[PDB]
Amino acid sequence: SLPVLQKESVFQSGAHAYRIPALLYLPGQQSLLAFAEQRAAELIVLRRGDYDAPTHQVQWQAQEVVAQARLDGHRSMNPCPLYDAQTGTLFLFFIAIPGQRANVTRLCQVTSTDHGRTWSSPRDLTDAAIGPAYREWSTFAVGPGHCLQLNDRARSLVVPAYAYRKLHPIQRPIPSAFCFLSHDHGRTWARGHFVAQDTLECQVAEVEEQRVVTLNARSHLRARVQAQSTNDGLDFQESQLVKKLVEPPPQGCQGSVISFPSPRAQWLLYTHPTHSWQRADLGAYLNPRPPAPEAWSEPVLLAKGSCAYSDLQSMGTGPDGSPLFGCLYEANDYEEIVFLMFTLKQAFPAE
Ligand SMILES: CC(=O)N[C@H]1[C@H](OC[C@H](O)CO)OC(C(=O)O)=C[C@@H]1O
Repeated sequence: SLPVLQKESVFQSGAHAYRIPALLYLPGQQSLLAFAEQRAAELIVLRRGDYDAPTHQVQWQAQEVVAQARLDGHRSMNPCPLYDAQTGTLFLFFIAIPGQRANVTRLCQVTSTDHGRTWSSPRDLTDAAIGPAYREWSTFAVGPGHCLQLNDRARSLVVPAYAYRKLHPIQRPIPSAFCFLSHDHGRTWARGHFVAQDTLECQVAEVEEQRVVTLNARSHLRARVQAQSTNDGLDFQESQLVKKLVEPPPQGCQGSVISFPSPRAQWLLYTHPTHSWQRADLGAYLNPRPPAPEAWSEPVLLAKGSCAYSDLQSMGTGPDGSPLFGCLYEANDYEEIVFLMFTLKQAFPAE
């Protein structure tokens, strides 16, 4: 497999089990925040990591529970972090469900002004963000994984998500991805329009001039579903299967996507299991002509063996001068969450 700068297990089964990773890079801090669900999802835990380039290593600090990220009598899950470059405020969106076909799922948000050391009490955004549609869903979720902040005038916040809709009384709820939008730095929220039928966990990234929001979602088909928004996430008109991006047997697996400075304005990177018959062999895919579906490359092998959920983060310029990437993924039959750090040069030397 591909040689990288670092490969370290940052979460592993012990008194508890860990799943559903989310990674967040803090530019001016040369630091990363690794989030995960702590299952008996009971709570959300976090680990802070400081990146030292000279040693090509991130040093991770002790694991700590995000105390405020919970609603009394509910389980917290799907950590979705975001760093506001405008205010220097950290956001952590998550889902809260009763300790135990009516919708009882809640959308929550906690914030930190000291880079994740301490958090505010949670804000239940459910009613104001979803409105009437709430009763038309069996449940919903955000992410999991890092969110997006657009470089539009308002520096809008974009939270990838999906909802199980009760479209027909005799049919089971059908999932459709969409984005929650805020144009006032998280004070108020709006529900964006749904992308095609049968789309689940997704992530968004912004490319390029025309501003385009690309959405990459998990589907129940043999390939990923990709959608494009030309109006900052409100509408995802274009939508199609991406045959080159395979989805494993059961009902696919969650994957991650980010944008990053092109060596030549931006390219896309995507990670997801590459075996067509199982969740194994984490692969990295490059799209040098985003968001063109046929431009997705062949996958490069990042990790052999059992691999599931993942999350990416652009970490700036790497030691070899090329784009540096951080990746957090579930491995070994969910026995752990591994942190992988590598550059574009290491993974796609021909590009
Ligand atoms: C909120 C929640 O339970 N998330 C689940 C997610 O659910 C997908 C879909 O909703 C199923 O119908 O899938 C998986 C999974 O390993 O496949 C792990 C997450 O923890």
